[PDB]
Amino acid sequence: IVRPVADFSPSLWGDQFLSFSIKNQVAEKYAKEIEALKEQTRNMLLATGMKLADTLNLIDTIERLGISYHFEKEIDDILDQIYNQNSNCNDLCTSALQFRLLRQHGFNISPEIFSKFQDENGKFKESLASDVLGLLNLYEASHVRTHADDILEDALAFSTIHLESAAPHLKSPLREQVTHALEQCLHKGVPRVETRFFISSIYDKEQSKNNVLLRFAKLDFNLLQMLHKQELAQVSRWWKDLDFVTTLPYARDRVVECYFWALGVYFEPQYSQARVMLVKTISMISIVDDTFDAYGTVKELEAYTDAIQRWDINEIDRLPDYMKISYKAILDLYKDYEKELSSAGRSHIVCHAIERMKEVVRNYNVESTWFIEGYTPPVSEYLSNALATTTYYYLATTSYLGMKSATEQDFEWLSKNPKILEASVIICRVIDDTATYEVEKSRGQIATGIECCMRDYGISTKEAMAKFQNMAETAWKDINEGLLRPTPVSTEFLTPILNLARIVEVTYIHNLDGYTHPEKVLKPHIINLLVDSIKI
Repeated sequence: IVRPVADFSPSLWGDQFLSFSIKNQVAEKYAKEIEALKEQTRNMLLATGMKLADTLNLIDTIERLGISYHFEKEIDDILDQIYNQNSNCNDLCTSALQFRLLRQHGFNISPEIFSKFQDENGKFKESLASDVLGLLNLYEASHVRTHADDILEDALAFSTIHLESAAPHLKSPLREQVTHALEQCLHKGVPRVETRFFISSIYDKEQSKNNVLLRFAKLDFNLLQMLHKQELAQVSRWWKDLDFVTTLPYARDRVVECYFWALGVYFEPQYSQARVMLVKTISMISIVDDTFDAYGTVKELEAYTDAIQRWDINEIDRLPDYMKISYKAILDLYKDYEKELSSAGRSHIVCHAIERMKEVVRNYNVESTWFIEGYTPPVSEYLSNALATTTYYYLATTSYLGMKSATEQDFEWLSKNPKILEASVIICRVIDDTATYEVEKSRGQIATGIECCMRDYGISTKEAMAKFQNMAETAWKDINEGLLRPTPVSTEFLTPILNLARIVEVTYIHNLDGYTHPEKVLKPHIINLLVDSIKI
């Protein structure tokens, strides 16, 4: 057997994350000051007689500064009151911000709030075109629309064209905030990434910044970063001890990138265990993925797929030696998950992730079969297989494993492929397919999504691309509507799904697979989130 040649770039990180010793005196110092600042901030939010605009700005700032996770109850109580009083007497800036915060928190505020800013055709009054703050808030709000928000059909284009026009002559940091928003809207961005940017490049440079809030945001970011670096050191040591980098040299060595994904799914300290479980899973399926794509023969992959279905160490002897390595490691990892959840009496939910893994592997095999047969399925059949091969059902399921309050009922809801999860998977699928179409077209993969699309509908590459683009836009509307109250599960279990979609967007920004080629893509984020602390 002459396997394909190894074409993956090595880890760009070496061992710089392998060992990290937290400075306990610095951490304790930070935690102590944060305690005082957290109470001050709490009192800011509980203050009486605040104007609506000031209240919404306070909440937005605290959210963008990445410290809202300290104030879930307070922010929710305030937004609930605003939602209930339903005042409709403000400017575009405040109205657009009111609309976004409420929607993002699941309050289904009517889009009729925007009517006063439009004419009889539903077109935004082009006389708003010189209101940059209104436009910036309208722009950000345009990305939380649902299928019921056709009143906002023109909002993204209207705000984009006029913000683009105004941007070069804006003062700082507003110019930088606007230019950044045009590249990356807030609602679809990875929360820690947007927080790091907002703290350092924007709020730190605002003339009217609240100093207590800024100080709080920097200390809190840096203190959490310590925990993240601890988790990453731990996972790095775990990965190094597995030594796949030498014994499975064909596969991407990307544990840092895997960690970044887990950090994107949730950054809060209470999700420490959940992150570490998640990154190990992402790492392991990455090995599996590489095995199907760039190494294993038809026969071997058949064996591996069957072994995974049977999920039994007895099957290892049916596998080639190199496949024994990952198979044993996979089974061990899940026994470790079970053991790890034991004291909490939550070992019984691990099986949900296992079953999702089996689905990913089944469908990897189907993808391989289609490839060798030269099969080009219709889009519906293509998606019935290709959605799971994003691994996104599996990752969402995995993200719940270490979440202490995730119950069997939460997993059961997820098992039925709810709309919000389905949308996140579709977004992952269509963006990946869009990005990789030309690469894999030359690779000879006749069963790409775009190809299936062109042949199914009798359309051009450009039309197929656009149709895939529409599927992602539909899916983002489904995600937004899937966040609306009443939620089918606690919001806590929706945000990881939302965050998986956000990671896709960020990872394939500028149309390149960021995880396989982190250099341009993930590397800056990794440096910003896990290497450099925010300078105080």
